[PDB]
Amino acid sequence: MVKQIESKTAFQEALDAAGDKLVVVDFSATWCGPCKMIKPFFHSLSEKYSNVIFLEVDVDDAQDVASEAEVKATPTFQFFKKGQKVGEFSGANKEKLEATINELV
Repeated sequence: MVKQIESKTAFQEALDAAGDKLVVVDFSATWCGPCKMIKPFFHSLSEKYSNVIFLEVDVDDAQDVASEAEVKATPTFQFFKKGQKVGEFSGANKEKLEATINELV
C-alpha cells in the first residue's frame, strides 16, 4: 500500500520494514493543487504493484526529510534500495514512472 512520512524518524524506520525490495518515494505538496492532482497516479502504483514499497512525503509536514534530498521542485520521485539511493528524477510526468520502474526493476 502506501505510508505517509511525518519526519526523518519514520523515513528510516520505513526503509527498515522495506527489507531489501525496491522503495520509491513521492515528494508532493498538499497546499498545492496541481502538484496534488498527481497523487491519484502515484498512489495508483500501490495496488498495481504490490511488489514495490511506495512512500508519501509532504514538503510541508515533513519539510525535514525534503531538506535531506534538497527537493526544490515538486512533484519529485526517488528510488531507494537497502537504504541507498540508486536513482531519482523530477517532473510532472507520472507516465514516465512506468518506464522508470522498469529501469531499476
